[PDB]
Amino acid sequence: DKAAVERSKMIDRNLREDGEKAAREVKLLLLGAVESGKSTIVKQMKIIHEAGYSEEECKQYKAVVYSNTIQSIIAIIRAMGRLKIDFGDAARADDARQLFVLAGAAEEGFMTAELAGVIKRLWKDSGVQACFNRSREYQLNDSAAYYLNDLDRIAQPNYIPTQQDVLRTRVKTTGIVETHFTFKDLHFKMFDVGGQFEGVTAIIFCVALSDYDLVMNRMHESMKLFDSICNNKWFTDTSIILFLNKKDLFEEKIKKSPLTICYPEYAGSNTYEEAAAYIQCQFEDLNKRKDTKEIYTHFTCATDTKNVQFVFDAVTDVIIKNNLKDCGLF
Ligand SMILES: Nc1nc2c(ncn2[C@@H]2O[C@H](COP(=O)(O)OP(=O)(O)O)[C@@H](O)[C@H]2O)c(=O)[nH]1
Repeated sequence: DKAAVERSKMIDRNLREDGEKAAREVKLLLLGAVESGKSTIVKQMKIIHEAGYSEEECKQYKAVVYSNTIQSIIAIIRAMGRLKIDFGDAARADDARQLFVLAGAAEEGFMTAELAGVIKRLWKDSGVQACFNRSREYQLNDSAAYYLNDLDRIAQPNYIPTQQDVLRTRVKTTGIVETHFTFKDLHFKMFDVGGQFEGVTAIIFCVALSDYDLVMNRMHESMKLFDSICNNKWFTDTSIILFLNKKDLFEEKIKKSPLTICYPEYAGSNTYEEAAAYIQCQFEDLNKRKDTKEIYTHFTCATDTKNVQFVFDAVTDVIIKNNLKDCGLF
């Protein structure tokens, strides 16, 4: 392989007594709007380049999974009111109340066969499904459907959250979060600064593809942010990687939502292929120094480990082929 040969022409470890034991380092900054997938990418590095999440670890996320599910159903139910949606069967109107009774009596996330029932019956309702399917009209968790459909398993008294349950969680992050992991004998120091560094090695910029029909426009606020980044002088010598994330939700959304909601001038077919290609182009086009700087775009499903591993392996080769010389030995 070419990246292997590239690595091989370095002579800097020879300048260190025990240089063959030295640590080559890669400072990687993770950027993107809130909920673009940054924290999930961080968890996937744990999962892929470390042990991941142990049973004991996953167990710590149970109330978060419960918290997420609860918030998800309450958001849909509360939406029905503002959107004026009727329950498919008006018996549900009594469970809706029960949801607020059970939720309104706890400080923390929980699950009971009782609550499980109320939520199952509500989720199964046509009117609720009608509200759910109109989610671009209100604030709703991305994993809402994921959890809601697996209620039975999640509800089980002796339920243990899977790694995926852990990756699907929405957790309030505050501050920079730094993760260290080794991949290909490269010691990465990964920094997630939150959607809210003059010489970083590479930058992975996350974009939630599914935010397109969310109705300044969401997609455009991310475009505005990516413009600032890839064009910033500090990042001139930094590998700019673009993760057009949530391709799974976008694949299912573009089916019934037109890209024109986001890009009014879009005239291509409303297909996953053309619509996604358009978005990439829209972003890579913000690059001023095209002659000089290249943007590395990858369509990702951050909650899909295989995809993230595949994509990260690719991302990593680009760093070796393009930035190793700027990478220090410690
Ligand atoms: N379906 C799907 N959900 C995703 C994807 N990436 C992240 N998520 C979910 O989006 C939510 C917010 O992502 P998170 O990593 O917390 O975003 P951050 O605010 O950028 O850190 C969580 O529920 C994640 O599990 C993706 O590609 N597909």
